[PDB]
Amino acid sequence: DVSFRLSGADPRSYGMFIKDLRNALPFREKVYNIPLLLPSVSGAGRYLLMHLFNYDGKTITVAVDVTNVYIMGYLADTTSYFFNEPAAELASQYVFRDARRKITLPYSGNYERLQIAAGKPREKIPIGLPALDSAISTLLHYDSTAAAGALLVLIQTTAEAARFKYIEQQIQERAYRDEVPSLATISLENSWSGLSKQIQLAQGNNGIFRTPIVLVDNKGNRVQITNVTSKVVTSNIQLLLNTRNI
Repeated sequence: DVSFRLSGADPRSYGMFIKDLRNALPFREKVYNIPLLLPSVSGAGRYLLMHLFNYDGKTITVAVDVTNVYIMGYLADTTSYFFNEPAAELASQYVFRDARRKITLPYSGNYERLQIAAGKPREKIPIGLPALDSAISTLLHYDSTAAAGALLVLIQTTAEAARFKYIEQQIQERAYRDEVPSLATISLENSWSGLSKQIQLAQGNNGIFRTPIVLVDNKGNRVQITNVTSKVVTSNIQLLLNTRNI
């Protein structure tokens, strides 16, 4: 399991937790030296448990699917909460089996659904380590509208930072003050499947992408990634979604 404590957290301990999260995810191959996540894992082994403590030391346990880093559900005291989607319902067979009650959240866990329930697009939600502290405190007290907002923060500060070194650095800069995500951060989040697929397809095509991936850069707009020598591939993306799941 991996754990992160917000009391005394600074950019370095957060960097250590994100390194541990990447290292807990299984892979057999590296494509262009990036870990390629497995196509499927059987049973309970498919789920990684993250223990997160807020500044006051209260905790939630989050279950992550190791083949795609998607958050399935979480445990707060004796209640488990799972997204309303089939994969999270399969995950409930393996994790948090000692929960006294199981609540299914009224939404699935993708960004479109969560932003509708929360009432705000995530360009307008501040993220950082203070925001993660607040997100953990909110999840301890069931409220489905408030939980959608907290889960948008939680997903971006754990799963998205594990997938892209740029987003981990964005959160390290927001260690003591939250700030809404840059447009670059939103584009990267949205492009992980696409980028993962084109890096895999570039093997056997001399490192050239079959279809270019367009991102928006940090200080402006539209840019096209066409091959694996790009900095997004060499220095940024840390994990690849297996094409068998795209």
